[PDB]
Order: sequence, then structure tokens, then C-alpha cells
Amino acid sequence: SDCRTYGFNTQIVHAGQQPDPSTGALSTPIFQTSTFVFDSAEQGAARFALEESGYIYTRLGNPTTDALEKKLAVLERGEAGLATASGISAITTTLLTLCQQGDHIVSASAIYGCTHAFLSHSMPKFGINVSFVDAAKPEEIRAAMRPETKVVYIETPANPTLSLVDIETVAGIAHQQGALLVVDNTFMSPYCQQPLQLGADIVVHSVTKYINGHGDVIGGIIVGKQEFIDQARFVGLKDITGGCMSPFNAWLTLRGVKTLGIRMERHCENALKIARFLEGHPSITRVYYPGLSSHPQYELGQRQMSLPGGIISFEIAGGLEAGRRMINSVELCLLAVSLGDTETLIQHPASMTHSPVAPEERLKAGITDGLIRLSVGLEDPEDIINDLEHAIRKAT
Amino acid sequence: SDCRTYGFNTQIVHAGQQPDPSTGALSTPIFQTSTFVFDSAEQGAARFALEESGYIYTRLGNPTTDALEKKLAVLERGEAGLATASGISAITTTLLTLCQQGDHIVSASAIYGCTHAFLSHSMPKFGINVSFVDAAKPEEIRAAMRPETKVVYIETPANPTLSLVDIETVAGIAHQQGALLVVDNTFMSPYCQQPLQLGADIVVHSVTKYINGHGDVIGGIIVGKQEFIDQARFVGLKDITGGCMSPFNAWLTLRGVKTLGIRMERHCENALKIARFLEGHPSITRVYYPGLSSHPQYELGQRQMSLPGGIISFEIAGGLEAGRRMINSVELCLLAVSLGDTETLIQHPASMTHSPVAPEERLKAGITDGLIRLSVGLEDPEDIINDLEHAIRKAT
Amino acid sequence: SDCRTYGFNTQIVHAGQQPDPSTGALSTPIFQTSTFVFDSAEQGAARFALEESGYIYTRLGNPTTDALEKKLAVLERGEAGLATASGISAITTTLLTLCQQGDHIVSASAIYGCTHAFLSHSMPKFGINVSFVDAAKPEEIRAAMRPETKVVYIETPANPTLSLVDIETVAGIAHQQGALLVVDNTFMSPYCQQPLQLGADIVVHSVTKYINGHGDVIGGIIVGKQEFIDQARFVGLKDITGGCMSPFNAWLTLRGVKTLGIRMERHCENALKIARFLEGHPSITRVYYPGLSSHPQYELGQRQMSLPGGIISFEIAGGLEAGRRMINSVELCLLAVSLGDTETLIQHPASMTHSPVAPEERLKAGITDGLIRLSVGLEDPEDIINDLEHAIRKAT
Amino acid sequence: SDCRTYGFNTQIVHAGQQPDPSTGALSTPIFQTSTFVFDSAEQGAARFALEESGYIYTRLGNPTTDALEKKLAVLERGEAGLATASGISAITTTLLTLCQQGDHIVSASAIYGCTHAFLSHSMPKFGINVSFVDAAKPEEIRAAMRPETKVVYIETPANPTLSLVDIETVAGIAHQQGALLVVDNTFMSPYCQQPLQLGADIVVHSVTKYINGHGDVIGGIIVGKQEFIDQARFVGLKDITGGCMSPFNAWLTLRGVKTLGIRMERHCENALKIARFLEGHPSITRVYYPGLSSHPQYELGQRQMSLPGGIISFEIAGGLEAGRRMINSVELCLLAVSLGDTETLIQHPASMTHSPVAPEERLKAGITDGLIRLSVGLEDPEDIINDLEHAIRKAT
Ligand SMILES: CCCC[C@H](N)C(=O)O
Ligand SMILES: CCCC[C@H](N)C(=O)O
Ligand SMILES: CCCC[C@H](N)C(=O)O
Ligand SMILES: CCCC[C@H](N)C(=O)O
Repeated sequence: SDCRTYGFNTQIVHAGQQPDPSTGALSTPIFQTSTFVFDSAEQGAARFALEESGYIYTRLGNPTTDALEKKLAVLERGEAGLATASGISAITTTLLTLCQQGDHIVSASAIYGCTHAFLSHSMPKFGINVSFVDAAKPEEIRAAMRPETKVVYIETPANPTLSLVDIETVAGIAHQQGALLVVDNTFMSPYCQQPLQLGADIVVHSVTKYINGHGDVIGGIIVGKQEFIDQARFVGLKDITGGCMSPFNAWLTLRGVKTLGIRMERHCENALKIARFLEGHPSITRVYYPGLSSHPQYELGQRQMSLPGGIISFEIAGGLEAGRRMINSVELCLLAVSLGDTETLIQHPASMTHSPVAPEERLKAGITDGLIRLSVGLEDPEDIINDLEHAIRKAT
Repeated sequence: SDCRTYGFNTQIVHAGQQPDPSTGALSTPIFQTSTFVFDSAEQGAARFALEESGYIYTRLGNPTTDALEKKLAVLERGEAGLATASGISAITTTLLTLCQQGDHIVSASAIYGCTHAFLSHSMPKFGINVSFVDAAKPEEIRAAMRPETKVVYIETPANPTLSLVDIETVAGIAHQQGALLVVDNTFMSPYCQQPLQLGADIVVHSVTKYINGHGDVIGGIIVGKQEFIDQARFVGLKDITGGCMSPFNAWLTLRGVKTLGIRMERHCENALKIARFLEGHPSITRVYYPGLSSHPQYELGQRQMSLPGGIISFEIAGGLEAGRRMINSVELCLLAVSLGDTETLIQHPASMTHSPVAPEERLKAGITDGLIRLSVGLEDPEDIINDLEHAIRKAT
Repeated sequence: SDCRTYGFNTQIVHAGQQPDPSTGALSTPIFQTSTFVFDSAEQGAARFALEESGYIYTRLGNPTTDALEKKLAVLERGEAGLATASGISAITTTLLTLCQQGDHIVSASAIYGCTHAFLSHSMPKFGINVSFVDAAKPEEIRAAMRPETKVVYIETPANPTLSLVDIETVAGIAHQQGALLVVDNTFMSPYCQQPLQLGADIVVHSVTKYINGHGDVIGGIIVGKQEFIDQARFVGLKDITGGCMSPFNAWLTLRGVKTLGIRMERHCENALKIARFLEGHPSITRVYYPGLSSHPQYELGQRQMSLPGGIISFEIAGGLEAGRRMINSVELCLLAVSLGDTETLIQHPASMTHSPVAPEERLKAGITDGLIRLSVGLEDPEDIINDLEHAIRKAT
Repeated sequence: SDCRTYGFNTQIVHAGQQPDPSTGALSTPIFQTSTFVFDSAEQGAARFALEESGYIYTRLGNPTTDALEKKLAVLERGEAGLATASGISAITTTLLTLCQQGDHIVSASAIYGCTHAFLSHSMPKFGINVSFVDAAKPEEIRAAMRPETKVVYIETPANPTLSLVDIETVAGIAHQQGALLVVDNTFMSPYCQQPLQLGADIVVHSVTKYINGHGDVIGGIIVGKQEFIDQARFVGLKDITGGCMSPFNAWLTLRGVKTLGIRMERHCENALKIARFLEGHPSITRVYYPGLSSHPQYELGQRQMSLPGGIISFEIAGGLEAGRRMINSVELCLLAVSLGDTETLIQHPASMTHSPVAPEERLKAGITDGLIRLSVGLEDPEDIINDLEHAIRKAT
């Protein structure tokens, strides 16, 4: 039939893919090639014109990567997809395609660190100015908009405390003032949140996280209107960032996304159990998780997200020293800075990634001395809880 | 010993690589991972500081890709290397790292098309201005320099007629006026030309071509001073382009470069034979090849290049129609737009990639109606010559 | 801790694996090497002796493949594992290691076809005789045993009607008569059935099916006592079959098995729903599925298997023509002969794989003209049911 | 045209390969699949019949592996090829296909060790008897032939002293007595020796060595008549050994073989230089290399081999202790037991792989205490010579 007609799990498995036309091979072939050959001068001209369709050169497009792009377009309910070398490249290819010197961007403050660095330091050096606001307060977004504003940029949920942003409301504000809304949907995946359905114009992911899910691919994806995606591909990627995805990486991501539905269900089932355990623990001062009713934006979360996610942050009694002791005491959770893998990952920003940052400047960023971030994996939740309880008990 | 002490062929094989420390595995392991795990909070902090060394996350660095970066640094006689998602990303990561709004670039006109598009249309939109000149005339480079000039950018040999640029002379000019010299060394590879040895500051490659050599990887590399490379990595790649190379791609490129020396010898031995055949053919009006004495900059070529290269361009009698007939008549050479593969590739820009471009505007670009570009592969030269003679005879 | 102490899901994720010791890489590196290097003559001698441990050559052993072997040993509760080029190679490496001319094997008749071919035609040509019996009747196993019997071989569930074999009972019989019990556990995976826990001596899998689960690897595994596995490795694999697994294949299988638990849960949840639909359909004469109470060995299934599996066979009204029409009428299920993939696969042996086999000889094999075999995938069960209902309605 | 008409280098590059029919992808796609899908019941039946052609399941055949099989068939001037999991599997799949209990094999004594183990211990246990002879003496082959002899098996050149076997002469003897001649051509590759052209019936390789050439693939290949290969595939591989090659491994081998011609030229050019150096060294008692005129079968070598090969063995003054000191003193050559890689590999069997073997029993095998085996790589020969001279000087 048409792949956009089936159920979401069916789409996860089938969308964008079909048996190879030449051989019937079920798995999408890995077209690990740079070069494509033309049958005639005319065929080469047709493709190039670009009157006609077909492949030319992997930087421009590739059959393996095309399958991934089409699948994610289907999953996000967008027109077209564009794969990239990294989540960062997805974000910068998008914004550098849309903006030029003199343009303006309104961005959430609570965003991925490397994204913040790009917006804070790199963009202004190209004459593109950025205003940072608390996107949990839609009025601050409105107030920051200028005649030059081309884009409003948000993440939800957001690090490090998993605060939310009302996508539908922000979309309405952005659009009334003539701007596009770009949403980083990395944390949720299309299985749990669909920003385009809520009015966003463009969605970006680091597929490095849940979409691939297996901790072995760095990559990104952009989904949006065909007209925009074509510009992101034939100008942004081709000319500006050069951030194309390797066919092998696309193939692995296609392979990983096959289990997206069942992975997200288990990630979130596990996370809710662990979140409730942490909330009941007298040594834990705070637990940040959209699935707990005490979450400041709980009802918004229930309307906007189909599941509360696989990520939890929490504060351990005793601040920095307690946090360091705790992470040094886990036996199962692994100390690392990524998320959305099949293994449970844990990190303590104050002692690990922000040790040199001013204590008072971290607090401003929302990073307290006792804040721990946990990416819940596919292990038995009882084992993860036991490991956490063991480490917490020791640390406090 | 120290890898920088051995002969060039030995370096090609060994530099940057050694048996795996844990297992003794001879082949560089494919570290196809996103995540790296820390032993303690302290270890994570050390690496991040960045007081100490080790890995963190593949976008930042990876053991497989590091081996490739170190090898190419050795081969180009530079301090450090940085691998990228594509040749384009190597160029743009470099220039976007070096330049900001208000800055200026002097560039050769005879450059790779996509590079031209970036410099012509994208750079100016970021407030970075570019002046194009004929780099075969070093005085035009000097005359175009401004107080704001940060970079002089050149390719040699250059498309489509394989004209040359005097690297040593241009380096001297750039440096006297306080600018850096960036050279795209894709066409030659470090086996045939070493721009850093001639005064260039930074070298970029599309490894998609000869360095990989097997037509199955899109990738780039940047080589230069440690101080610059660190900025290209921790700002340019990390924040701006996001154009990181997949570990699998790095592994394939490491594998391909093992045979770089013997491949270049055969490519060039074959090309010289074919070039001489073409020069003797009464149906061929011109042959462009650095190995022919009639080449305008022949002596410069002999001083600057150890071999004349594997690329040949030539003009067939009868212009566009003849060129189209010829390429449609080959049986062995493959119609495609890449180069530096093991297979012989052929293309006729006027009928294939520039069919819609104004005939008189192509002529300005140096693209005549009868111009054919040939990437000579590893086949028996007698077979390639027979195929060419067959197609030429038919076309004329 | 010790990996054998955690919950089964935790083991699925972690067992046999750990971060790379040299770099901390979380993903098991792909040690795609043939050669391993020694530090000294002495080190080479030690490993070879084989006094000491370490690697030598990938045919003998490899770090990537070792991780897989250790994981599956843990999952099956066996001492050691040995990976192979295919499921067939797992079976033949095992049996050719155990048996020699003059030896005897008692085997189930209801086994994988290619296994049957090996036992029926190849074994006897090496002087190794085989008696086939109905293994659903343990007394037939006993009656067929001879002084020369070395091995009893069974599959459960078995094609094509998913009949069962009482592993514990057969193990007792085999052992009393001094024979080993070998069980092919491919259909269930260690998540659903553990033959070693029930008395079997050796377990074999085609990992091509559920263990890999992604339809992109041909491979096998053998699990058993260390003493046996060492012989299977250093004689059976090394000298006889040469059926070693590629490190890349082992890496993919490690990647696939990460989701084994959640995949099996969904496969079986989906299959039960589809099985019940089929049982309610007036156009379907029979449905063969361990999860239906009408199954001849239902109670045995409940004791021996934790889930009823993802495979269903059924007979459609109207025999051969109806079966052909049905499979030619599906739009979602894919016509193919493998199983345990994420996509739903369907096949009709009478018109597809046994068309030339004598109708009356197929009936003997249990293959009726209307028999359809279905491998239930991860799609929405409602979509699969709709596709089946559509095709059945058309066919009848 | 027809690939069998071009020059050998052209064949190396092109034979068995063409651009992908669906997309034009130049690189052979990696068809990393287990499953193949049929368009209809009829199509599945046709393929299975096996009336018609196409793919079914990777163990039986695969598009990537087919390309490799066709290429090597062309290079060896044989009808058909069959890829395998290892060199060992190529040999055993062949012999177990041809022989059954009561059959007999005449084999050279000077053969690969693991092959010897199979023939010495495993074959007889299947009722297949083997007589070992000195194949450098064709009369011993004749004298050992029995009415039951099905196969004569030889390697040339042979370990450890690189003695030769007269293929044409042995072929004539085998054929007159009604037997097949099987030749292991691993050491030479089709670029240097073509046993089928000299009368052999079947050729086997470990592609692990020169054919792949990059030290990252374990694999084998069999080349011979279509009638035989079909049996090796549909019985030997399918039923007996299960030793199929992974599509990824086939793709890597296809990639490696692209440079076979230029690699062999350099390997042999380097080896001849090193062999002459060793022959001139007063600390070296003997040098075994087909390229030295002092070689016992020099003239036979010149007729049978196009190049003398990349392998050298030699004896160092001072026996075992000297040999151990020497290999422990090299800085560039790597201590390892494989050959045909791009890196120079060295080994000293008496102290490394045969330390526990009886000194007098090694001598019988032709392994003297001072015997060193060297696999010459692609490094600068001057660097290898300097490393050897350094280590030899120290050791003596
Ligand atoms: C720059 C290190 C990567 C951080 C990581 N991407 C995370 O936030 O999960
Ligand atoms: C944009 C198509 C690629 C052109 C190709 N990189 C070449 O000039 O060889
Ligand atoms: C010989 C074709 C493969 C059959 C397939 N292994 C299945 O029974 O699922
Ligand atoms: C059993 C170790 C492998 C020996 C190796 N294949 C060689 O002779 O080169």
C-alpha cells in the first residue's frame, strides 16, 4: 500500500524500505560507494539538470541514506528527511541554511551544551545574532522577537532538569511574528513526541541517541517541508557544512530504528520504576522526571508526550562530594556522557564535565553540585535499582 | 623507532598505526562507538578539563580516526591531522574556523566547483568576502590582497585543464602580507606533492579520491599546525560544521591508503602512456597533462610534483556532438563524475554536467564543448587506449 | 560483579561485554583482523603451547567473537560458546567432532531440512549411521538406541507443525544409554527455552534467526561444556569444517542480541494475537501454535517454554490452489524462507519450496497442500491480521 | 565486452563486477542480508526448482559473494568459483565433497600444517585414507596411487623451504590413473601462477593471504568446473561444512583484490632485493627463495611462476638461540604467523610455534632450529633490509 497508512510500529519496521529491486535482498543493501555510473551522456545530464531523478555522488544522495531519510520523514509526519554526519551538523546545517548576516534567532537557554556554544560564540561571528530566553515561559519568547528574527529554537524535554516547552503554543507565537519553529526532538524520538504535528516547521535529531539506540553511530537527521529540505541538501550540506552521513552509518541507524518502538517502551517502563524508587529515597533531595506528578509541567507533558522518556536527573544529599562518591560506587551503570543506549549510563556534571566551571555559574545553568543524570537502559530495572541503592547508601 | 624516520613507503604502511595494545590485533580495530566509559569521576574530569588525554565521544575524537589523522600528518610532514565527513567539510571547517564577518579571502578561480559555490555564494552571506584571481599569475594574488585578508586559497593541479600554481612563490606572497596559505592537495596526494614542505600552512584533501582510492568512501582530511588543528577540531568541527568522520570510514581510508604508493605509481605510469597516445591522435586537438613537455608550466611541474598525476583532460575534434558521441562509445571507461578510483572514469562536462550552462559562460570557465576529463585507473593501459581509440574513431 | 549473577535482561545487555580496556570504547570494537602480533618469541610460544592465553589468528579465536561466545554461554547457562559461519556449520562442526566411522546417531525426523540432508546422505557416506524417529514419542528414541549410539539429536519446537519434544525426558533416556543429547534451540532462543537447564549436553543455534533478529547475518553458535567446546574449536572448526565466524558478523550479532528480550516479548505477544485470529477464522482448517490450548502438547509447552514463540503454521481451506492464492494476495507480509526477522515473513511450502516433491511424499513429511508458515514480526498485530484477513478472504 | 577478453590487470579490476543495475552505484553493494524476498509463489518455486536463477538465502548464494566468485574464476581461468569461511573450509569443502569412506588421497607432505592435521587425523576417522609423499618427486606420487585414489593434493611453493611441485607433470600422472588434481595456490595468487592452465582440475586459496592482501579477512575460495563447483556448493557447503562467506568479507576481499597486480609486483620486487641481501650475508647459512638461481628447482620455477613470490625463508647462524635473539631484535618487521599482508611479518617456528615439538621431529619436517620465515610487505626494501641487518648483527 502506502507506508503512511499503516500503524506506527509497522511504519517503524517498513517505512522507507523495501526489498532490493534487482535481487530481492530483504535488508537494505549497504551502498558503500562514492561514485555512481551513468548509462549515457544524456542520463548524466538529465540527473544533473536536475530535470530527472537518480543518483550521482554520495555527498548529494545515496540509496541507503535515502531509505533512512524517508523512514524518519514518515515517523515525524514530515515531507522529507536529510541525514547528517552528527546531531550538531543537523542543527547547524539547518540554521546556516536559514540564516545570514543580519538575521536573528530566539533560542531556549536550556539546550544541549554544544548547541549553546554554536549559538553563543560562532553564530554572532557570522553576523547572526541570538537571544537566549527561558522557553518554559512563552512570553519571554514573544518579547525577544525582532523584525530580523528568522527562527525560534527549542528543545523539549531539556537538560539538565528535564523542563518542558509547550510546542504548540510556541509554534503559534513564532508563526504570528513570521518566524519558523525548529525543535530538537532527540530526547523523545518520534515514538514519544511529534513536534511537526504540533505546529513546528522543522525537527532535528541526534540519531546518536534513541533513534539508533545502540551507542555505535554518530549521526543526525533533519525533517521538514520538501522545499526547505532541498535547500538544506543542495546548499547547506553540499556547500556549507559538508556534513553528509556515511552509507554504513545510515544502514546501522536503519537497523537500530527497527526496534525503536519496543526499545522506547522498555526504556520508559524502566525509567518510571527507577524514578519512583528515587523519589521514595530519603537520601535523594529531588527527582526530575516527566512521569512523576510532582513535575512542574506534568499536565503539559501528558498532552505533548506519549511516554515520559528514558532520562532521569536527581540530586543526592551532600552535594558535590556525595555525588562523586555515588558515581564512583556504581557497579552496573556506566560512567559516560551519551544517552539513549541499551546500557544504563550515568554522569555527575559537577565533578566530571563542569569541575572547572565556577560553582556559582553552574548553579545559574541549573547544574547543582549534587545533580546526577541517568540514561536508563534495557537491563532489569531491579538490577539498576539495586546498583543505585547500593551506591547511594555508600555515598551518604 | 619513530615513524617519521622511515622511508615514505614504510610510512604509508605503518605511520599512525600499531598492533592493538590489548590483544595484538594487527589491523586497526574499528572502534565503531559513540560512547566512551570513564573509570571514575576523576578520570572523566581529567579528560574533559582538558588536563589529560584519552577519549570521550566520537564527535570529539576516536582511536580509529586518530590513526588516520596521525598517518596523514606524517605523510604531509605536518604536525596534526583532522578527519572530516567530506572533502567539502575539510575545506569549510578550515575556512569557517579561520574567518569571521569582515574577513577576506583571495582564492584561485580554477577550483573545484562546489568549493567555488561555497566561496561565491555562502561566504559573502556570512560577511566574509572573497576575491577570485588567476592563481597561475602570482601577481594577481598579490594585487587582490587587502588588510582584511586572512587566507589565500589554491588548488594545484587545477580543473579542468590541469593548470598549475607555484606553491612556494604564493606562500611567500601570502606570508609577507600576513595571510595563511591553504592548499587543496586532493589531485596529487602526499605521495606526489607536499605543499607544507613548500611553505603552505594548511593542506586539505578530499580522501574520497586518491587517498582512499577505492571509490567507496566520502571523506576529507585537514593537516596543519597543532595549534590550528586543535581549533579546527574543538570549534570548527565540534560547534560549526559537525562534519565528523565515521570510524568505519576512517578504517576503510586507512585500508585504502596502505596501497597509495603503488597505486599512484601505476596511475601515473598509465596516464603518461595514455596522454602520449592522445597527443599523437589526429582527431584530438589538445591534451592537458603535466607529464607532456608542451604543458605551459611543465618545468614548474617537474620541480613541484614527483609524478605528473593520474588525471588527463583533452579536446576532441568536432566539439560538443563529437564529445557526446565519444563518451557514449566507450566500453571500458565508466561514465561518472568522481576521480582517483581503481576504475578508469570519464566525463564530458559540456553534455553531462554543464549542459544547461551558457555555452559562452562555459568557455569563460575554461570548459570547451569538446573537453573530456579522464581519471586513469589501474587497468592495462593497452585496454584503455584501445577503448579510447575505438570511441574516438567512432565519434569523429 | 559476576555477569552470571544479574537478571536475564541485564545479562542480555552486558554478559560477555565490557568497555574496551585500552580506550574505554563502550561498543565492543570490531577486531576485523586476520593477524595478531606477538611482543616476543616467548609470547608467541606461550600462546601456542598452549600454556598461556591471548590471541593468535582469527580462525582460532578473536576478541569480538569471544564476547559473543561468552554472552551466549551465559544466556544458555553453559560453560563455553563457539561461534560459526552458519547454523548448519554449528550442527556439523558439533556432530563431526563427536562422531567417526562406525558411530551412530538417533535423530528426530521433524528437523530442519538441510540438517536432514546432512544426516540422511552425508553422514552415512562417512560411515556414520543415523536412525530417524518421531521424537514426540520418547519410547521410539529409546528403541532406536544402539551400542554405537553417541548422540541423540532433537529440535523443539519442530517444523512444520510446531510439535514439541520433551527435553528433560529425552535427556534422561539418552544419558542412561551413555549418549549425549544435542538440542537445536534456534526457534526459541535462550530467552524462551534453556535445554541445558533441562539436561541437554550441547545446544546449537542458527543465530541467523532470533538471536541476531535483524535478517542480515548468517551464523551459528554452539554452547556446552568447556572440554567439548575446546575440541569443537581446536579440531572441529580448525581442522574439519573451517566454519569460523567473521568478526563483523559477530559484532552485528552482539548488536542484535542486545534487544533479544524485548524482541521475543513482542514477537510472541503478536503471534498469540494472530494465532487466535486464525483459530477463529472459518476459512482456516487448522492452526499450529504452542500458545493455543488445542495444541497436542500444550502442557509440556507450558513447562518447557517461557513463551509460545513467534512462529505459526496453519492450513487454509482449499489446499494448494488456495494456499498459492493466499500468499500471492498478501501486501504486508513478505514471501521468503527465513524466520526470526523484524519483518513478518510468510511461505507456502507446497507451491514454493516443495512444488516438485511428490504430493503424497510431502504429506508423509507433514507438509499438506494448504500449509502456510508464518514468522511473525514486530509490526502492529492489527496490520498483520488485516493483511492476512484480506488475503485469506480473497483466496477462499 | 566479455570480461574474459581483457588484459589481466583489467580483469583484476573489472571481472565479475559492474555498476549496480538499480542505482548505478559503482562499488559492488554490500548485500548484508540473510533473507531474499520473492514476488510470487511461482517465483519462489522457480528459483527453488531449481528451474530458474536468482537468489534465495545467503548460505546458498549472494550477489556480493557471487561477484567475488566470478572474478576469481576469471583470474584462474576456471569455469566457476565458490567462496568460503576460510582457506581451511575451501580445502575441506572440496575434499569432503569428492571423497567418501573407502576412498583414498595422495597428498604432498610439504603442506600447510592445519591441512596436514585434517588429512592425518580427521580424514582417516571418516574412512578416507591418505598417503603422504614428497611431491617434488613425481614418481612417489605415481607409486602411492591406488585403485581407490580419487584425489592428488599439492601446494606449490610449499612451506617451510619453498620447494616446488611440477603441476603439469603431476596433473598428467594423476589423470592417467583416473584421479583429480587439487592445487593450493595461496602462496602465488592467480597473478603469479595458474594451476588450471597447467592441467589441475581444482584450485583452492586461503584469500586470507595475498588475494585479500590487507590482513583483515579470513576466507577461502574454490575454483573449478561448473559441474564440480555446483556439488561443492549445493552439497559440500550447504550440507557438510556450512562454511559460507559473509557478504561483508566478500566485499572486503573484492576491495583488496583490486590492487592484486600492483601488490604482487611490489611484494616480489621487494622480496628479491631482500633475498639477495640475505644470500650475501655471512651470518646467514641458507636462503630459500625461488628467485635465487641456487634454488634446487629454479628452472621449473621460471616456467611455472611469473614471479618468484613474496615469501622468503632463511637460516641464521647459531641455530635456535640465534633465531630467538634475531626475531626479538627486529623493530619494523612484525612477529606474527600469517602472510601476504601489506606489513612485513616474521616468525621463527622453532622458538614460537614448534617449541614443544621434538627437535629431531622438527628436523624431519624440514624445520631447523635457525629457520626464519619472512613475509615481505610493501615497505621500502631499504628499511626492511636495515631492520634485518640490525637484528642479525645483534643475534650473531
Ligand atoms: C560533548 C560530549 C557529548 C555530550 C552528550 N552528547 C550528551 O549530552 O549526552
Ligand atoms: C558534485 C559532484 C562531484 C564532482 C566530483 N567530486 C569531481 O569533481 O570529481
Ligand atoms: C535452505 C533455505 C533456508 C530455509 C530457512 N533457513 C528456514 O527454514 O527458515
Ligand atoms: C594456525 C595459525 C595460522 C598459520 C598461518 N595461516 C600461516 O601459515 O601463515
